[PDB]
Amino acid sequence: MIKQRTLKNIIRATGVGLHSGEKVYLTLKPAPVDTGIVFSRTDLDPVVEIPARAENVGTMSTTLVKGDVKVDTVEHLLSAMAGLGIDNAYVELSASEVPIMDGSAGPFVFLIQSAGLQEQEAAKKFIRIKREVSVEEGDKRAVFVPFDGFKVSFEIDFDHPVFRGRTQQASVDFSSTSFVKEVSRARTFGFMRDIEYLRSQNLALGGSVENAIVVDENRVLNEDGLRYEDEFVKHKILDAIGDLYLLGNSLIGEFRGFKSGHALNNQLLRTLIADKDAWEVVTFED
Ligand SMILES: NCC(=O)Nc1cccc(OC(F)(F)F)c1
Ligand SMILES: [Zn+2]
Repeated sequence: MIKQRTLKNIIRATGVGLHSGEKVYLTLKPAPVDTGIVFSRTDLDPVVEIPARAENVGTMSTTLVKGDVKVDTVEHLLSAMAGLGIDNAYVELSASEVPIMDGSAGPFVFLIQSAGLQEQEAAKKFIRIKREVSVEEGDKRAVFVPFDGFKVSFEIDFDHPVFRGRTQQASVDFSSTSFVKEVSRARTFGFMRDIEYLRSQNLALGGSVENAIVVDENRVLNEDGLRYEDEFVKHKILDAIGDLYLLGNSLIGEFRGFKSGHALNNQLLRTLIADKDAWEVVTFED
């Protein structure tokens, strides 16, 4: 059977919160079969657990919420879990946000590969898209289509000159393309306009050229930090893989994003969940 996977060892990392700009302690731990990914606040008393599920989502990022308790910036760590096939894990945090690390899934990939993968004696569950499901918000669209595999496409025509008056497009089919090699290390674009406004309000205190490609009114300030061609759209694909993992299982299907973001992604998850004839849970015997 294709088996569930968890981590082989506990790993401890530290970084800084995107919003607080202060130290956060990150601990990844093995977890039992059918746990999913579960976030816990070990700075709180008693410790508060929030499963990484679509119905626990409460802007420019994905936030999990249970009452007055939150975990911000879950999408890059969930992308790494999805891209390495981790079904089951505990994520312990000393604060209300995942550390930003270098702004990609890369550091989480490295931590998981370093901890090692442990096979579990239970069949891995997949969510198979059986029919098309789409959501729209003005000119924005997000779509699930049936596909024998896992494929993530993204397109945006954005009217800032960094983009040269051209639509940015990328497609990744994970049967041919490596998540680790071709997606995991993509950083997002941070517009000075937006960052300066947040910092004036004592927000986004952790953001910098260390964790984003910083762009002014016209252009990229440090091209030396660029890792990929079409890096902005590769980051949107990284983001979407993380958001899709809130379904709780690996997807058998195709995602198509048209100027979509965290908000329209989560609306697509909720529309899929409601349309119960559009998906099924399947296992494989190799
Ligand atoms: N998925 C959304 C995302 O990756 N956002 C993000 C990443 C790094 C830095 C940052 O903040 C800032 F630097 F841009 F301000 C915001
Ligand atoms: Zn992101």
